Amino acid sequence: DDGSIDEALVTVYEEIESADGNITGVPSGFTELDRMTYGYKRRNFVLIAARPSMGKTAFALKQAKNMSDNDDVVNLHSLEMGKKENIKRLIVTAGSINAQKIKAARRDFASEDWGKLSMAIGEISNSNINIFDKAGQSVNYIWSKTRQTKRKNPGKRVIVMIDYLQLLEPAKANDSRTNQISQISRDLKKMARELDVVVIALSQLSRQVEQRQDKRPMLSDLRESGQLEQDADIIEFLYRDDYYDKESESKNIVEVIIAKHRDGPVGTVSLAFIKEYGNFVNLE
Repeated sequence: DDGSIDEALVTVYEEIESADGNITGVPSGFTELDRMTYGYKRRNFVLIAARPSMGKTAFALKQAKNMSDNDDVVNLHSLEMGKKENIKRLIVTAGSINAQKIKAARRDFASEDWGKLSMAIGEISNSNINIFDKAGQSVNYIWSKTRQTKRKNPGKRVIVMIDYLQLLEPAKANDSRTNQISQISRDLKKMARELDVVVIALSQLSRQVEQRQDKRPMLSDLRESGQLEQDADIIEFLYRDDYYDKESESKNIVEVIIAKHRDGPVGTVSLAFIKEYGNFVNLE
């Protein structure tokens, strides 16, 4: 294994001729974000960070299903929620069913929504969404499962989604908190690279965001982590203006703020958020 660039040099040039304007990598399914990125690349470590109530989980699951629809394979590592809980959200979003009606009282509170439910259960059943809901998971643990998934899926690009990074078991229990998050971050990127997968980690943000006038997240908000902004190729913040100002002129808009982009443009992408369904609508 020398450092020969010859075979890489030809594949790069080949990809340039193939560059017709369509999405190369794995699509998020949000048109205008895929325009900026051209899809997630087999090596990418992407971070979705937001304060509570900005739509983070809904947004990640939306993506998960959108990628599943390209027939890519999604491994969701959900440390916060059980599979049951993830699956109900997936159903609610897919079939445009209401969460309270479904929550219980589906046996009565539901109309002719059963065609939707069976349509929705059909789609989730024939999807490439895996869920790993064990409360305690290290990157090592996730490494193991990603390979295991790779082996069981031939030519398929795997996407590793982590329901929130700061819940992961750090490698060294006695390390400082910052060092633990630093290690988790390095290892997640190494895993993305070494196994050749997209890693998508959800991340919380400092509550200090909210004792600012303008509560749009910035890169400095990733305080308690440090390493996190350095390792990620893509960092998408979510901000929902009408959580903060109740007569915002941006009612029901979630903006995806691309705060870091290694191989491309930064900027903001707005989406219409359908609260009741945990769905997102592309804007022009």
